[PDB]
Amino acid sequence: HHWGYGKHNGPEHWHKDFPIAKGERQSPVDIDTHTAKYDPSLKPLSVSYDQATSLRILNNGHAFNVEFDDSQDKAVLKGGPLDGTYRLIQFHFHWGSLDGQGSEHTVDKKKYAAELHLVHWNTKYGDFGKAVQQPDGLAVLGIFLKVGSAKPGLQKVVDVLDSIKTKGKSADFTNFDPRGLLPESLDYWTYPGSLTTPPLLECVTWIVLKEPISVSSEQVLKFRKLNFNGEGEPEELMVDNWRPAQPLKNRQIKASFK
Ligand SMILES: [Co+2]
Repeated sequence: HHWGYGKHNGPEHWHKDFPIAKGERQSPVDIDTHTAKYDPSLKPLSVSYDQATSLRILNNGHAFNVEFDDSQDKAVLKGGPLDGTYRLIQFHFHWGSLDGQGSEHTVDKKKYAAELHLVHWNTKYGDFGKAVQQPDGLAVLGIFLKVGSAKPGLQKVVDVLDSIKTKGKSADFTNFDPRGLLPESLDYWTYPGSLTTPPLLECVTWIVLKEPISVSSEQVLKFRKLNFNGEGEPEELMVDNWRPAQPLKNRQIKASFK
């Protein structure tokens, strides 16, 4: 029926409706650190989020997205392995039912408690919908979350979750600064891949940061209180909304550091 993360509609079934699921450039992948090639030609990333405008937070039934105004070059990513400017459109997380799982990408097979995705689209394509049809249409910054100390900058997000508990609910979410979610270091790995939920389009240049951010147990606990279902439907907690690692196939992971 429609896709999700359960036993009957989970990632192992997606290929029946989205054949690209068994494509040549699917994500996520395991990052083997000893096989990643340091590339001295990669430039440092340039994150300009000082003019970011958040607008709303929404429970879409598979995660929660914070959306931004992308009508102008307000929050952009450039540099790194990218050509051109990429505008931030939304961020969302993937998390687990337990602290030892939740991330999509793994490092030397290590799974983190969660993974944040900042989604950006290539301005040369004019709109998001046109960007997904192109091999270099999106750039996703992935950041791992480990449980330890609370992350002050994530608290405003944690606190509004009660108001978007079920699928289809949304809340005004203005003035949130995504700079409070970045690690100290911008060292990263990069590879060509795809979106990790249907339609699984292979239009993404992934930028995965080496340094995780810490969140407290209580913060991640609130994520696990969300629901997959809509209001008045039987309760199914929103947990484990992560796709397992896919075959690397003909791809090289490059490192911006040694
Ligand atoms: Co994602």
